[PDB]
Amino acid sequence: MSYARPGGESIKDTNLYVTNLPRTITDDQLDTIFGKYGSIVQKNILRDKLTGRPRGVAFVRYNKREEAQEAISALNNVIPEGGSQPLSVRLAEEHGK
Repeated sequence: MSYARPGGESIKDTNLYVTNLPRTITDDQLDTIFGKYGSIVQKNILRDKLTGRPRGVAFVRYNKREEAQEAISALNNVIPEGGSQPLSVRLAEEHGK
């Protein structure tokens, strides 16, 4: 059915769309939660209350396909067990760092 998504390759373009992510943290904060796999070439947040385009979801960075895999586990739920709403990690089908 589906065996992992992102693959592997020097910093190219493999960011992942994190779904379900309230603004309880800061964009620069998601960096501290990572600081272990890659150097996250980005980190943003997208809301859908005045455009109707997205669906309450942020966008984590993971250029190197391999690094994106990290976000899969490492970023999956980028909050210490205690709510904070986790993010659904997965390489989106758009490619754009």
